[PDB]
Amino acid sequence: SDRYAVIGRPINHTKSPLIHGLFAQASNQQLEYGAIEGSLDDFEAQVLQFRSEGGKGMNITAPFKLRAFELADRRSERAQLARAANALKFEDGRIVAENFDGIGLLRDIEENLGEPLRNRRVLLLGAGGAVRGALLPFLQAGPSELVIANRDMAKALALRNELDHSRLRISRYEALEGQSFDIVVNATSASLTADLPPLPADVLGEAALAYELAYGKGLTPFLRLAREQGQARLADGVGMLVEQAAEAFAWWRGVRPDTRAVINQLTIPLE
Repeated sequence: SDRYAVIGRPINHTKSPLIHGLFAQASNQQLEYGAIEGSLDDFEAQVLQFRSEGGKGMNITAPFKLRAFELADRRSERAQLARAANALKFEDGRIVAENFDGIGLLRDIEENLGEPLRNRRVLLLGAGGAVRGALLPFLQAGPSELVIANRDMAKALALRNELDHSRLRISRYEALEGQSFDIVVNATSASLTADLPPLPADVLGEAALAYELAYGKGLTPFLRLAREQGQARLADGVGMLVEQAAEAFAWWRGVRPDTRAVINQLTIPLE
């Protein structure tokens, strides 16, 4: 009945309709969740068309999250910091933008994987949109330190100044020499091209958790490095993907769907 959709380019292999369909059947919600191949030229017009046809909300994927952010009338705090929106809701009577990637990631780590950040040392690799979206929720969780390691230190410095939070620190990769962390999150795209971020491998020695944002891509070079260097539990981005979807589902429907079964079925065993 009520219609939702994901929009991005390419969209052929999106898991979003699958995920929200599973949510809908488990939670007894009558809705249809479709997929739209977004045009580089008229993305915005496509979003407006869907709304015009009675659509209730959308998820936004690459490469349109920034453009979704700009098109929106009202934007949540995480969306403003990321300058990127991965969910829209059409309510009396405009277009509201949210970004749930960071909340999904945090919930997967703290609840699903049993590693609350509170009072622990957390290293995030990268300073891209995913990292920007994760910063507020991660800091809200009170880690003893949150360290962003990145190649582009101007970008990382800009972020640190914007937040001015007592627990946030930035680092060059080389500078990580001799440092230890409890939770390490690889939010670079290295794993998508089966590559490895420039870590002194010893950085993973004390880790309880190495988390790869990439989904279903085998033992990435990062997770392999983690297994070599210590006894961290290894995870990829399947839980993040499902938890962020769930946040949007609750926003639209007022139901928090069970994510356990869904995460299980989409999980592609690393080992």
